[PDB]
Amino acid sequence: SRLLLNNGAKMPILGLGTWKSPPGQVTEAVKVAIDVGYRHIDCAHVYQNENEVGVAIQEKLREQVVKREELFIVSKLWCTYHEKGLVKGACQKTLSDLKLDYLDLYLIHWPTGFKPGKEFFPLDESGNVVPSDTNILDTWAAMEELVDEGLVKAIGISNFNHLQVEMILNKPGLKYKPAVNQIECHPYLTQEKLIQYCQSKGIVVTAYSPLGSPDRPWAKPEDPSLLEDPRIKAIAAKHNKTTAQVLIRFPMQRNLVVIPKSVTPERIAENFKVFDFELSSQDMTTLLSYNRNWRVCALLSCTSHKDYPFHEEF
Ligand SMILES: NC(=O)c1ccc[n+]([C@@H]2O[C@H](COP(=O)([O-])OP(=O)(O)OC[C@H]3O[C@@H](n4cnc5c(N)ncnc54)[C@H](OP(=O)(O)O)[C@@H]3O)[C@@H](O)[C@H]2O)c1
Ligand SMILES: CCCCCC(=O)O
Repeated sequence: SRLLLNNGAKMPILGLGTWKSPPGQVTEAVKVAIDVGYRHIDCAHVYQNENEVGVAIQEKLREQVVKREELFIVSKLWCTYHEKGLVKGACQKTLSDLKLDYLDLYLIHWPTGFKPGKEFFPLDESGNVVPSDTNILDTWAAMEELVDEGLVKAIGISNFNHLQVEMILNKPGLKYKPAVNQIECHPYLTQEKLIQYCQSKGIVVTAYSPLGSPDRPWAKPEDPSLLEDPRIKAIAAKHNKTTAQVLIRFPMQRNLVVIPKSVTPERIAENFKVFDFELSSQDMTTLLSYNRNWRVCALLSCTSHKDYPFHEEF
């Protein structure tokens, strides 16, 4: 039900994702999620909906449905806020929108730093992303002081390859180890190597886009669909479960935290009924063989950035 982090905290294995959840639909989505039993919400400043998520969290807290210590709220530091003096400000903005006084986990969204400004993806006269000269080590030192100031209980990373995680772990004077590395993971991108590396170092892995993210704005009609994969449909039918329930249970049995996104009440409910069954070792090994190394989030606009994470094997 919950995984132990290196800071002593317990992180709920199942969480509700909020990327692409419209401002006018997410408040109700989070309210239903909390009613259904979700105790973990994944957020980010760049999703442009934290205020509305915060409205839901505030209502359930006032209603006595849950107490703050029961919830595990996660947010992420965007690329345009990597410089030393901007990290605290970004964290505080997220805290005010969510209407909380601390986050359970704060992640560096991407290892790539962009030029500070109002645009999430700053462009030059040529049209490409403008990089910041900041590095991963300096941004990490700024995240560490957020822990020292009481703004966040744990800090982590997202979309960091193994060498980038290595840099943080080998940093002179390292005070706090990354608690979590949130990466893309599903049957078409199994990440066996990165997952084995992180887990050996005591870093919890959170699998995002577990259903293949069928609502990504860059979707194409010829792209493979996990939910419609006949091979996965067969495993689901063998268990009297839906394909989504199988795709959510899959990472859980690999000791990964999973965060499926949904704004639909019946689906939020369906995605929760994943604790009452088990996939056999055969089902697990079969699902792992479906790997194609297909990424939903490849951050293609930053392929030339000095800290682009996907050039290395893992
Ligand atoms: N750290 C990062 O860089 C990063 C990147 C990507 C995602 N994430 C996080 O991961 C979360 C989940 O990933 P994601 O949003 O990419 O997509 P996902 O969870 O893989 O898929 C979401 C899509 O699947 C649909 N869906 C949900 N449950 C379903 C069900 N039971 N049956 C059929 N369809 C279902 C949703 O539809 P409805 O909503 O219409 O129900 C939505 O269209 C994100 O919201 C975000 O919080 C993090
Ligand atoms: C700018 C849109 C960012 C959403 C994909 C992510 O979570 O990184």
